[PDB]
Amino acid sequence: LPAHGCRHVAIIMDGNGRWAKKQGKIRAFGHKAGAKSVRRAVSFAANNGIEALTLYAFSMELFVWALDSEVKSLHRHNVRLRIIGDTSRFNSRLQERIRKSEALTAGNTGLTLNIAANYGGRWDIVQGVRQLAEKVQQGNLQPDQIDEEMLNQHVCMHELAPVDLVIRTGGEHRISNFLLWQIAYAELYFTDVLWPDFDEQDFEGALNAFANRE
Amino acid sequence: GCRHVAIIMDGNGRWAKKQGKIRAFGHKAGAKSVRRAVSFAANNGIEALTLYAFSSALMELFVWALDSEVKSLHRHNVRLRIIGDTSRFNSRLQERIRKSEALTAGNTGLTLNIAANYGGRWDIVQGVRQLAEKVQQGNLQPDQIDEEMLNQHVCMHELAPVDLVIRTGGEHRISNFLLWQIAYAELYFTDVLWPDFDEQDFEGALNAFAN
Repeated sequence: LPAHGCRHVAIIMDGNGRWAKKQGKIRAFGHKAGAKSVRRAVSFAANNGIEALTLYAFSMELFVWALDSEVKSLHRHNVRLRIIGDTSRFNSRLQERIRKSEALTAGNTGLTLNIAANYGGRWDIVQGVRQLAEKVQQGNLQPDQIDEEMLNQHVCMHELAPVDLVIRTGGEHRISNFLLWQIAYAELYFTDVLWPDFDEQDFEGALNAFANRE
Repeated sequence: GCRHVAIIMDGNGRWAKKQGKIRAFGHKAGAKSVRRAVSFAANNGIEALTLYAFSSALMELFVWALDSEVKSLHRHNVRLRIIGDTSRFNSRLQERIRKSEALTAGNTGLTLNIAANYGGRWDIVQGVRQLAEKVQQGNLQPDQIDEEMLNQHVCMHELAPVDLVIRTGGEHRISNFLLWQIAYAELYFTDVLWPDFDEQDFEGALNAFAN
């Protein structure tokens, strides 16, 4: 419905390290500047009527640390938080804290923010495939009954609007095993801007490219 | 060191319009461009070239094309493969494809993969069905299914991984061409219309990969 026409933007955040190196600073400084850039992106997306924003840090501690304080801020901004990726092996305490963060913001009506954690597009497809395999095994599913629509219902974020636009900052032109199944029809937008420097005008530029290309 | 290039060929219609000609003229020009790209890939050591024409007469034209060009590809040591769901094409066309693939299957020069009614999601689904058959047979447990295994059941698993995807025509989308296969490929988008895409354009894409 929004003027730019897209409902779900996914971003491959790259450039944090190079940004810090340009400044003569260690990588942790760029990762912090990157976290600030994430907050700015989240506010921009919400203020621009985007339904969902999915972020992939292209490459655990910061994640672990930032969880509590960051989640409280997202909650106060009416953002619904969801973690996508393979957390099945994360220790039980972390898995519980993640669940608590999702549970807390589950009823929020603002932006739905998906954060990739140990995520891979091929893994995503495989986990869905294993779910269908189980049905087949139980005798409840004929292999010929498996079609794209069914597999689609088992890949991450199938309940949200399809990803409309994928932005990759940092200058590389590859998906790097982020979303695969989900980006079959998405506009792909590449910018040389390093993630910490990616701001509202840069995001507006990607949305405008989408609008003019759609 | 780019071993497998995939191309979404788009721009034939727009090209013909700009030249003040009918769609057919653009397609004829587009076909010459295919000939040129195939030669460039073979001449520059590219191991595999996968072509997707972005969109009963068409089918018959495919039969005709196969009948007239396969022998030459065969003499050039090119292996021809059609990727996509050809299951519902007419029986005669399915047989012509099978015979052309069979004839050139052992060739070791360039492998040329031509998409025909292909979709990246369909490709993944067909591999999933194969694994499903094995599960319903008892020869495979759902939790034995991993990336490596699914990878062995999607199109072109026997070839070098796709290293570079080029899309001509100006659009910046994959449009359900390869998905599983391009997880790590360089994506190169050019506004150049397919009929105009030449060796300089192709080299430009290879340079993007090289960088």
